[PDB]
Amino acid sequence: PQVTLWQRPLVTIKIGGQLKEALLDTGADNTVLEEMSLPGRWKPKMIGGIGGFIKVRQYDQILIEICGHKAIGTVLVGPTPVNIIGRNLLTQIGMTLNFPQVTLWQRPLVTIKIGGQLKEALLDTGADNTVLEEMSLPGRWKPKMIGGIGGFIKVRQYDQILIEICGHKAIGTVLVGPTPVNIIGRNLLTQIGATLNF
Ligand SMILES: Cc1c(O)cccc1C(=O)N[C@@H](CSc1ccccc1)[C@H](O)CN1C[C@H]2CCCC[C@H]2C[C@H]1C(=O)NC(C)(C)C
Repeated sequence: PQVTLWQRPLVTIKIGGQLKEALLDTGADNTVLEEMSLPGRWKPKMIGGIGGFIKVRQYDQILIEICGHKAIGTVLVGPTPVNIIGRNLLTQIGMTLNFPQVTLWQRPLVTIKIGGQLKEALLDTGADNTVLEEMSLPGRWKPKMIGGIGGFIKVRQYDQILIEICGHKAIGTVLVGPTPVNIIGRNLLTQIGATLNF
């Protein structure tokens, strides 16, 4: 299965005897599931996203069958609004990002050029939008608000912005705000021909 990114990359997963839909998320280090019944021991953990932090129950060595491929690893359970499969499990199912091929044992970071400036950014199949840390951009913007796993942040929305992502040019909407990492989301990933393969 090669997966393009014009829509959210959702898969069916089977975990703890239950069927769920989950988001293949190259932008997430961890795997976080909405509140669900999981058996066994767990440890309290705290995880941050765009917007702040949530408390989660951490379960180790959990079997999960992702789109018909089995993996065992750590699953976090908490107040996430989308089930997300993060890199700790994506690597186990041989997931790659293609546009160069990119494995997922490390964060898929790329160099971008935008508004004359060079930045590092995360290729994030779990993000609908592109969000960049505070930076000087030219032109008008529109007040906007985006939600992450931790809640919401205020961003400035800039439309039809030119970005060169790993030497491929795209034009699209970029959001600017208090994100801790520069995020290249699906609105731009599609333009550089990014696919998810496993
Ligand atoms: C879930 C997770 C981890 O377990 C570990 C590290 C980060 C994250 C995490 O939340 N990553 C996010 C990118 S934002 C980010 C923030 C800090 C570091 C790296 C990425 C996801 O990849 C995308 N993330 C997946 C998903 C998270 C729960 C809320 C609904 C979406 C929201 C979406 C998102 O945030 N979209 C933006 C437009 C705001 C970028």
